[PDB]
Amino acid sequence: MEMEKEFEQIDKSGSWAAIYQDIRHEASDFPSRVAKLPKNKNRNRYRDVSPFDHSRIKLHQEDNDYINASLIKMEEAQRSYILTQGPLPNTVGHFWEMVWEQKSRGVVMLNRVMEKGSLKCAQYWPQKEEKEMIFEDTNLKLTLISEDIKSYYTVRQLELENLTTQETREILHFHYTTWPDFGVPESPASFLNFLFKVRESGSLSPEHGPVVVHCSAGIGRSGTFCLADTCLLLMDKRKDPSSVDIKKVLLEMRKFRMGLIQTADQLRFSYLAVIEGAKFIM
Ligand SMILES: O=C1O[C@H]2CN[C@@H]3CC[C@H]([C@H]2C3)N1Cc1ccccc1
Repeated sequence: MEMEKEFEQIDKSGSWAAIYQDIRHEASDFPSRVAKLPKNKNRNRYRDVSPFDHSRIKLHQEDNDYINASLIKMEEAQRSYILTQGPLPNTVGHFWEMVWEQKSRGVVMLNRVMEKGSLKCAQYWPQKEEKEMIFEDTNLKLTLISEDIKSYYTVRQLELENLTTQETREILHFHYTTWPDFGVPESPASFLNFLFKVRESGSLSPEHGPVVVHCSAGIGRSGTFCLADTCLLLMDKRKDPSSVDIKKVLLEMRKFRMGLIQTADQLRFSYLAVIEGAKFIM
């Protein structure tokens, strides 16, 4: 079926939970043996969210190459994404090592450091120009260059230096700051505006490594971001945009990381975002 009228048909019939449970039942199951090794316990935020072995990002280190991060490679859309958990106190150096080694231009953050009165990720970037951060375990330096605070999101320019080679690179930090502590946004308008700002920066384009996108677990809000982006790109590429099937795209993405889209409300919000976005594109 088309999307907008399939949408109204699920609303009128109140069957979002049944649709979402079908997706959970059909989703791929692949091994995640490296994630579960005892030496990696303090590298995982949640015991039930792990990268598959076949798609995990490897650190360029011989001691321990493990990070909780996955490469989502979308063949028809010609887009790739790295989805990862919010960094932990003992993985902030690994996180920036990955950004460096994978040649990423942009980092997309969809959570606040504290939500619901608890810490959802480490403070992993500097908040003042004159107070830079050094990660001694991976030999990197990170400096805040500029910050632009808007009503729904903040964009930061950062300098990442590999202290071993003295090479430097400019990284863009796109921080969506207004996702509610509970539920999903009422309108997709600010989320879509944010997606378009990430696109306009070049961070999603083939001349760079894959964008790094995270929330707390790296599957819910993060899944909504890449699902909406890929569906909108396919609607622009194909002769028949009504052929784009958001459930099929989501199942394709779940071949590369488990659990993408965590609730039926996130699934409905993803439909809403793609529907409204397709009208603005034209
Ligand atoms: O829904 C939108 O809100 C607009 C505000 N105005 C800009 C033009 C594109 C717009 C957004 C930025 N879109 C559609 C869209 C959004 C993301 C990706 C692909 C298409």
